[PDB]
Amino acid sequence: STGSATTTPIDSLDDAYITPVQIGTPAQTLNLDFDTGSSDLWVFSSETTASEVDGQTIYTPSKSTTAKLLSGATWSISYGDGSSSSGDVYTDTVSVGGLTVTGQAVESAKKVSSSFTEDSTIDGLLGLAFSTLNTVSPTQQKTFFDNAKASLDSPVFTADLGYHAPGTYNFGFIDTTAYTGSITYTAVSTKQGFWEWTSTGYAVGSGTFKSTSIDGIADTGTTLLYLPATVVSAYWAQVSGAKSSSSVGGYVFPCSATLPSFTFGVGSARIVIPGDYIDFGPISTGSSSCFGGIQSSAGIGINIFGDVALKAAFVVFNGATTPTLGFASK
Ligand SMILES: C[C@@H](NCCCF)c1cccc(-n2ccnc2)c1
Ligand SMILES: C[C@H](NCCCF)c1cccc(-n2ccnc2)c1
Repeated sequence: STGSATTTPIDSLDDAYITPVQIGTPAQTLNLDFDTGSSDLWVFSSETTASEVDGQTIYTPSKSTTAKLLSGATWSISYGDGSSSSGDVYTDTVSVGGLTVTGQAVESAKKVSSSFTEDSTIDGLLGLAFSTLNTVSPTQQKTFFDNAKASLDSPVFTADLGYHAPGTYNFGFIDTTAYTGSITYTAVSTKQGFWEWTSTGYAVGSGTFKSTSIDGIADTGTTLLYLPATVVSAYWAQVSGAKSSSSVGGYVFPCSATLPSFTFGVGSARIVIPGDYIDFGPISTGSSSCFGGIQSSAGIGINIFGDVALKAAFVVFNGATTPTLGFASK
């Protein structure tokens, strides 16, 4: 089997991407944030505290003839940005782009933090990291990808995120028309439950490539590119007037600037992030201070190849017995 779904930026900055997901019988379509940095499929629901729902589409398990309470199971998750949600668990039929899994754990939110409420465009998350990170207790549950894997033509999914445009998530096949050149594959460690890999270095603009190992994660659910402070300082030193602002919480730069590109290594290959991808616009409405798309990971404890990096590439999440990542230009 295969599936193919379009993923669409939630706003003009590509702060996140939503992908329609069918849940239940008859289908209830929710727009989920596909997140290769977590392993829970959780949704706004008929059980979510009413004051915490503000425009989201909800899953109502009582209207699904295939929904079953997973008795005793609860979930609770905290994200790197301080946001959180928790609740109980149903199994139900879940379809993405034509690919159907029966008996998928659908985690129904009873509570969500203010940030989730305030984002009307995101009806929940669909985790695509390793199932070892799934938060369901007392019986850990499998991701949608892990449940689909055995049925897929090839045990893979691909992320093809757009810059200020729709893109695609494919399951079970590699669309050879969606990238240029060849796919370079690189080793993955699953020890922390992430798609964790080692970049071979970087360049800033037309500068010379610096060979240096940068361990980090391929994370579609993180907006920005978080790298070591040395690398980030080297980038922003090429932008007149850029500075790290403690008050704003990262590197800012004059909105009048034209940003240099950023290149990262994948083995002997190179992925070039155009400068415009690194512009996240005014810090506050009408400001001439703009927020940078490359930020320090020093305060996180991991480097994160988020959307800024991944949307410059066609990315293969290879879930073969030994997982690997693939990157191609596009
Ligand atoms: C509440 C929500 N806001 C996202 C706003 C733009 F998208 C949030 C805050 C912190 C982290 C995350 N997150 C989700 C998966 N990985 C990380 C989401
Ligand atoms: C939503 C966005 N960048 C992507 C989300 C961070 F992963 C942005 C645009 C303008 C300003 C900020 N900002 C201000 C203080 N800290 C952050 C963030």
